Amino acid sequence: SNAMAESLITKKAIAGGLMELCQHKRFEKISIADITNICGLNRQTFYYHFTDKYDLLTWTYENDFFHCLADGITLGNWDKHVLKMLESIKENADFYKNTVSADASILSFCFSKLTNSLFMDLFEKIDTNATVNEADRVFYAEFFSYGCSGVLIKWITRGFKEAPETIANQLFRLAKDTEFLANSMYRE
Amino acid sequence: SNAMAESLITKKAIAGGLMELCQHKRFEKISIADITNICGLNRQTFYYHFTDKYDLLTWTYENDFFHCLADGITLGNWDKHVLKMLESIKENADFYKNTVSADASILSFCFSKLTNSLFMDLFEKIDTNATVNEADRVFYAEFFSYGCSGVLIKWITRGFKEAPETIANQLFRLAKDTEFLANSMYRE
Repeated sequence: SNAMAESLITKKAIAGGLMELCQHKRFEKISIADITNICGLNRQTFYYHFTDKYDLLTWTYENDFFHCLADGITLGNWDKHVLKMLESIKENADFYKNTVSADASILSFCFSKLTNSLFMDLFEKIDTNATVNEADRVFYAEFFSYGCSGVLIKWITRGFKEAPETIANQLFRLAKDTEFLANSMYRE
Repeated sequence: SNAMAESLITKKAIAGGLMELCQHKRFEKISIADITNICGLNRQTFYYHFTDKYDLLTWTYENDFFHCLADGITLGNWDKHVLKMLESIKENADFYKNTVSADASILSFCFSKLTNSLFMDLFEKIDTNATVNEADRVFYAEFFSYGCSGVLIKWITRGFKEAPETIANQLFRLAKDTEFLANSMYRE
């Protein structure tokens, strides 16, 4: 049969292959054949799971430990989950620095979606009074999401210079500052 | 001789060729041969001016009417120059929507550099008292730059739905809000 070849296990092995190749080879130069070769699979197996290497990369980001951790973020585990999330990206420094340098828009889009939702969910915990209309919640959630991605991409692009805890505090600062803006529109 | 082939005129004609092709063909599918063909030039002429099509695209953004307008932005012409800048991008909707959809990180990087500098220059006009240290000026200039790019890329990606004047007001809002944050760090 084709049970194992069509399994989630194989699909995860393919993402793992990509991450391994990115340690020796620029993402732009990576081909499907390279991926199936290092994974010990055939081409038909690859195209069962993914349409192309950008679909695979998108899936890899979405199913990475950073993203799994981020979905379950509450206010109670925020400090711990964000820090853990950044450390996980750094543990895979080569893969991230490679793929982001090739096309940062893919990770940026993914991380912005997540931080946007995070902030909209946050409004619902702290604004039961609906003092902030939907237009302004959306505006500031997006602003927050742009900042989070800007900080993340920059950190990765420049080679993970700052400590993860330092980046974690910057992301919090953006959260603290955005909430403050969202509740200070009629300041004048 | 090769005077005209090596001129700024030819270089501008090449960027113009790219923008024309982007109206009929996805940027990913555009090759050098397509560019030299529509420009009526040869390959050796292209590589005199550019290393590749991404170098050309980067140059095209940098030398576009939006960027020329933006360099000369003061506070006195801000309202007028920003609006004009956005209208110019919309006048070239097909080219921008095409290339940004292919790789938004190129335009994002370009526009973030510009808005960052704009904001740092702004600090020098309004903070002679140096109440804001360099670390915090940089932090908020970057935050501002991330927002400006996020707004621009989104507007382009979604097909230029909002009026240019509406986007112009959002960018101003980000400027007004960032300055306010930069002067409200010890709020508690």
